[PDB]
Amino acid sequence: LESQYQVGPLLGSGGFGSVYSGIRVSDNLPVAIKHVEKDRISDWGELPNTRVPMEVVLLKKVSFSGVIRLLDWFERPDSFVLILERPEPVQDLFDFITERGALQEELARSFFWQVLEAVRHCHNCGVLHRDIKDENILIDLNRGELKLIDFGSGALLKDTVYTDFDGTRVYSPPEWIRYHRYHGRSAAVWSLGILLYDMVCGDIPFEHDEEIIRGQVFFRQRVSSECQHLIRWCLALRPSDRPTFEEIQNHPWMQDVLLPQETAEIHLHS
Ligand SMILES: Cn1c(-c2ccc(N3CCNCC3)cc2)cc2c(C#N)ccnc21
Repeated sequence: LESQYQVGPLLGSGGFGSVYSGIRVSDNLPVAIKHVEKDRISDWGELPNTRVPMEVVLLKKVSFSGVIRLLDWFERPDSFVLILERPEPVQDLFDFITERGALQEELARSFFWQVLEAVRHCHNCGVLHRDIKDENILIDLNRGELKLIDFGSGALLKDTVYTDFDGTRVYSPPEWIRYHRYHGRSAAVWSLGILLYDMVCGDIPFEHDEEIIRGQVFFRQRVSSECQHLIRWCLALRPSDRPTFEEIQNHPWMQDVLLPQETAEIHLHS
């Protein structure tokens, strides 16, 4: 039903589908209208009632402003339509880093803290995101709040071992590159290590499988000794040597984070 929603500009497209700017005309709330062709769907879950894309299962399990909320969804002959909340104004973290380069550690601390608190929510809901990166993080520029997006690559969190992966290869851990095996939490800490390096250096540290396997971090920007330690810790080659969400948020570099609105007034011109 596109009598219930008003379609706007095509915000973007790619491996996740095609997302449009939209408005729910009942109350004029800004929304996002995601389209997914059924033939391009990798993983199918099913609601407790019918066969849906696994993204719908995961979204309802985690649907809080750290994770984007799934509002409604429709089934078409050959596509699925998702209705997601849309902040206003927004800029995804990838564009934000492209325009401003390496971020101040106070800003990265706030951004990195919220993502930690955001994926902590996903795991508590039984959801593993499997594609943590700056492209999949939105910045609510008025409130200073980051929202996680794109659950089209995730899975139900499980304590056993994974053997499939349809996420971003430069963010995948070395155990996946060599053995095509990983555990969700430890692989998530690795990608969080890539994400933290990306924020403080302006670009990701690895581009080829050889560097992922070697696990040697070179810093191309001035980074505090504390932030380097936490980054290298998250990027430890053996998964069991990596920190836990608790060990990360107790780290010296993660102390005295700004509140989200504080972050917007100082760093986002709010
Ligand atoms: C999936 N998605 C994107 C989005 C995806 C990709 C891009 N970009 C691709 C990389 N180049 C910059 C543009 C920008 C926004 C925005 C949203 C929103 C919102 N509000 C809600 C749900 N889902 C979204």
